[PDB]
Amino acid sequence: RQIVLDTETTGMNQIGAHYEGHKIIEIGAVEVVNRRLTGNNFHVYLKPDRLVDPEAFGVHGIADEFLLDKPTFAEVADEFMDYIRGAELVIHNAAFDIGFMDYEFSLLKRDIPKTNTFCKVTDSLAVARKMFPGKRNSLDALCARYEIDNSKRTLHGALLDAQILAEVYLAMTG
Ligand SMILES: Cc1cn([C@H]2C[C@H](O)[C@@H](COP(=O)(O)O)O2)c(=O)[nH]c1=O
Ligand SMILES: [Mn+2]
Ligand SMILES: [Mn+2]
Repeated sequence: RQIVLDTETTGMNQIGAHYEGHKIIEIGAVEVVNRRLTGNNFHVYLKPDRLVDPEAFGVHGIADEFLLDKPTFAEVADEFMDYIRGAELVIHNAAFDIGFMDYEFSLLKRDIPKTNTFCKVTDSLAVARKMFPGKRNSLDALCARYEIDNSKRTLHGALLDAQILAEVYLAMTG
């Protein structure tokens, strides 16, 4: 199975570990088998117990109030692991999301191993940069390059972004 994944967070750090002190607020993952979307996805919004930084809010528009009644990462971790285990994770700038995932997994104090020990990790941004050296390779740039619709992406969304990346990646490898 190939799982195309994306996450939205409360923000990120420009110095040191990018995830330190921040939290995942949305996880969006799409399943692809034999180069075909199966339709069986994973999508959750999470309660961070901290505020979303202004910069981050300017990107996804997810309000603090909307997350108050959501599950915590700890409450979705088991099913999340059951969903991704053994698959090839396809993520645009993989180190970003994997960093947050391993960070959140570590806070659970359950001795959960690193994601890349039970999942194969493919950085689709590295793949794109290799195929299109010297060109723009943001997800939006790739959407234009492969004629994928991102008109509903004024504000980024984890599932929205994962779905778009799935289409882009299938075309890139098609
Ligand atoms: C693009 C961008 C993302 N981020 C963080 C917070 C977002 O929820 C997360 C999602 O990035 P994404 O929409 O590119 O997948 O990255 C920032 O802090 N500042 C930015 O300028
Ligand atoms: Mn992303
Ligand atoms: Mn996103």
